[PDB]
Amino acid sequence: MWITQEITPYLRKEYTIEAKLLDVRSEHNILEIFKSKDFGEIAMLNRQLLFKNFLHIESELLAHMGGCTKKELKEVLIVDGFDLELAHQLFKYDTHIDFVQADEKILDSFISFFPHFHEVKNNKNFTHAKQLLDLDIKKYDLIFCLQEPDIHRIDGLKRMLKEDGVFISVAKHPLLEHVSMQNALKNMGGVFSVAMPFVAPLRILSNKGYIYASFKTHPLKDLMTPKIEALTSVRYYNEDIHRAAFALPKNLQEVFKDNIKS
Amino acid sequence: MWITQEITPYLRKEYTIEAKLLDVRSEHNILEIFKSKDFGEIAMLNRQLLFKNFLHIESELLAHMGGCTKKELKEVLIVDGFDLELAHQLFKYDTHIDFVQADEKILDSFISFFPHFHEVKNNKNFTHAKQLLDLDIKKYDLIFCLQEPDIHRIDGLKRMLKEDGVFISVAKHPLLEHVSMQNALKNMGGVFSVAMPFVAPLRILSNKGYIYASFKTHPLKDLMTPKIEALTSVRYYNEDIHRAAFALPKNLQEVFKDNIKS
Amino acid sequence: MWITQEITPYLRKEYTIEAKLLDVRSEHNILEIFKSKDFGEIAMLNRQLLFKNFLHIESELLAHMGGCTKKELKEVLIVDGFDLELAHQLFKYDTHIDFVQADEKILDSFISFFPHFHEVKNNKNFTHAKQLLDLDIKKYDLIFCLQEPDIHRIDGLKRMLKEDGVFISVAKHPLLEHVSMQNALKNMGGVFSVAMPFVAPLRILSNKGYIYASFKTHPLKDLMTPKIEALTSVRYYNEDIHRAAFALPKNLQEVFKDNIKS
Amino acid sequence: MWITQEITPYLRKEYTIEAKLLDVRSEHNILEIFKSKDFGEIAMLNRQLLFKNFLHIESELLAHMGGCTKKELKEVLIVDGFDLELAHQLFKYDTHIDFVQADEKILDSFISFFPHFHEVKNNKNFTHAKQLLDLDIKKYDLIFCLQEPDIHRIDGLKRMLKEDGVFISVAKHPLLEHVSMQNALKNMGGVFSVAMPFVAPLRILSNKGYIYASFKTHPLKDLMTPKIEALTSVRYYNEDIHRAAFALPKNLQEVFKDNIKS
Repeated sequence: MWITQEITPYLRKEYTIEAKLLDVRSEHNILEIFKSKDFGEIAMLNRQLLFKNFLHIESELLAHMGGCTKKELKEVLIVDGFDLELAHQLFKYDTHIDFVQADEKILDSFISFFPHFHEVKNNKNFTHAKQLLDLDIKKYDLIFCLQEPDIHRIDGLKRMLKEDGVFISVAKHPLLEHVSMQNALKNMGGVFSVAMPFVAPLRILSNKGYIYASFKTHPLKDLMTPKIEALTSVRYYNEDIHRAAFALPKNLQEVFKDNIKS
Repeated sequence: MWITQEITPYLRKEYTIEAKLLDVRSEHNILEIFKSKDFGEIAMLNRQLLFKNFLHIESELLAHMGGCTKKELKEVLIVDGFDLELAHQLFKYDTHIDFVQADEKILDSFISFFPHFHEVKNNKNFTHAKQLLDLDIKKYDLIFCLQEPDIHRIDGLKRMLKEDGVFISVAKHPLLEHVSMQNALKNMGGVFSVAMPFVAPLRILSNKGYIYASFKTHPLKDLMTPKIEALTSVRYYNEDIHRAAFALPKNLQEVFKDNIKS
Repeated sequence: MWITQEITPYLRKEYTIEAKLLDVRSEHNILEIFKSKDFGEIAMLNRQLLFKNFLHIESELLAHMGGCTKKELKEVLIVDGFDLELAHQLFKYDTHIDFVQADEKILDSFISFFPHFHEVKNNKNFTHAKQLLDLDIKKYDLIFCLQEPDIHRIDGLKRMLKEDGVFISVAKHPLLEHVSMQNALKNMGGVFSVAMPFVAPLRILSNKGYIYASFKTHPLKDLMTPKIEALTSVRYYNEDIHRAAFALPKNLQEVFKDNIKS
Repeated sequence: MWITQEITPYLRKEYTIEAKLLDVRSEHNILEIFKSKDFGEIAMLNRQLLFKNFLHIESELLAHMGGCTKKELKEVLIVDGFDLELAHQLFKYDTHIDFVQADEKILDSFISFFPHFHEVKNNKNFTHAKQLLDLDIKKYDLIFCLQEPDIHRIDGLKRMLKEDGVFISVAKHPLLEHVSMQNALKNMGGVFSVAMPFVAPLRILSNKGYIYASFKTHPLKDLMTPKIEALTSVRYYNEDIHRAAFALPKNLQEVFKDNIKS
């Protein structure tokens, strides 16, 4: 048996799977978990794949890129996603996390997919809310957007940010789809003094990119090695990966030159 | 119309193709070239894909990682492959290049696929040999193996090296095939004082890895930035990409610790 | 390389092809010819396949099912199709043929696909017209509809029919899609006293069916063996295939019972 | 989710599947059962597909072509297969059935797939043997080979036949694999006075053919319509389907002329 994902209008991927473990459709989302001989378990969340085998990669990368570049981490915000592993890694810091996901049904259906599901859901500092209006208002130190946000989502989130604030969001892969990344950066630049694209080194499995945005916090210059070396039980993240994540070939640097708010 | 690419026994890539441009076949190799509306022409060599519009990435990376890490390039050896674009990039240096490939028929089949085909083959300093035995006896400043060599091939090429020479070869990607990479490193660690794995940053479309091995030349410590900046016409290679290529996830740095040599 | 056709929302077919020989899109149709090791050449005409290898099967079947059941064959009409092979088989009778196809571009693009292209286009009795209004008006002895016609197309064609008239049209396969065939028959029954479904015995390659409609001509009882045995250069059609074409399993006979105007 | 079926080295069928229901495996066979939203459950036995909702077609056809062409059914032999639905249909007659299949594990694996599983296995007159040698010595009125037998297997079963017995076996479809069918006929023509090929009408989803061979019983001339009409609970088999199964295209009647025996 096999399943397929379109990573491009001219490129698909075929995955051999040994079984279908779960299926839960919602009035807004559809999730399906498959058993994989390669990735252990593959979760298909609305035309996007998640490999149980490599949940530590993106979770460790985003969480610690934020954590190790911020002097103070007390309030975090995570919108537009179901990734509780990000949360598990962020808790390796002394911080509070506000998770906003309206789709409980889908979210709870990850009960076995995410290794640290319970450890995250039962954290005293972890508060899960259906929507934004369900949270005490305040300004955060780090905001995460799990789906490429638009100009509005960007603005709405930028005001909920502290002067010191940092915003890490998702976009397409800078090489495969430089035009998408270019647009994602332009949007980010409109309100942030620091807008820089990066990727997950060695994570050769997804057409995905990311942007590190802020008002006055540089992702390379404000990296604090001591916070890095102090982290425990990390299997992917380190300083080499962090810096390498921002490497760009010659041409691409030229292409994103003025959209890159370094 | 589509073609496929087996990155793994449980994972495939599918490229929409507009036409088949060539179908050549020898006693040892078969080569097909297709037209894609996005990746330009795609060449399928023994189920290994080559992209015309992106040939420069791997050629510049491999050639210049060598050229910018060595004082002078006088004698270079290329074996087990058909990559004329690598020699083209190497000809930026005033060096001689010995190119061994018994399959003339397939090699010349690249007359249109390689944009610098004729320029490379007409170089006074380019020697195409059917086999290593037809070559003059001598040592090389740098040797390139375009296929994963077994420990016996390594032993053989190893001795055709100058004391300060560099041996660069291909291996499997360390993310999806760490066990393979590991073995590729121990086989190198056997006769070389330096043996470090690296990948091609931003190249998400390939399940391929490489090793920089030598007797004492260091891929990072012997890096000559002046040589890197002199390369004004390259489109991919730069210092950031050079260093970034050696970055390893924390767990891979650890599993590879024993075989890696700096 | 390969191509794919959806024969069902839950069933597709994958065809290995060695090359793409032709591509001509029209302001109404799209045609693509592929070279096949199995079928010689595959023509993809707007989501439907044609196998050069087996053009004699359907052409011989429809042409002679009409021809050998009609006492007199002098005027024939063919609408909604590009199949000139039907025409080649019908000319094995002393009859005139009116081919109505507005898309000359696509039609002419079959120049090499249809074995008897020129022999049919240059027949003195073959008149090709862009539309119906481009033909002398008259009543025909046999009408062929190459695409499942609707209630209107059915009526419009039924009046252009002689008292003795016969109408052979296309529909889905009676077993795989009994609901479609059921509808096709109901429509036909509304105006014809004789409506009977049939298939191409042994032509296990398509989700296709056909209906033999008329006012007073039975496809099994009015079959004239002498006209059959008199036909020359036929490789598929004979009396066994003709009668077998109307065989229906027990259940299906019950399903189509009152829609079958035998 | 999809699975595939290789009807030809250049042709494949792809079925959308909702779930995998079983994965059994023995020393000689592997069996997987899937749930399809249309064909009910699909069983994949050594890359040969079986459809639960349509098992009756082949079982009724094979059993009753024999039963309605013989005076009395007292001893029947089934070999080289797992088709219990064939025996079920044969039990409409008061006959004994010897069923040989060394792979008990896989056979019993059909406990839910075959709707009449238990009824067939609990029949006092059904004997399941691991091999032909564990059986009592005797002659059969009818023998069924569920796999294409080579000329050696034929020779062997041939002798376990009553003088007026019938040997029915599987072969390749004569439309796509005429050469194969041809050979299957000459091998039968070798020891049998009657040898005629036939297919399963309206069964477009299978690349399978069959042969009715005997010493003198004729599949059409010895057909007993009374026996056919007595079968009021069958859903497919009837006289029209019986005769229609032997119909051959004009060119196949000719190429097969020498090996076919009536």
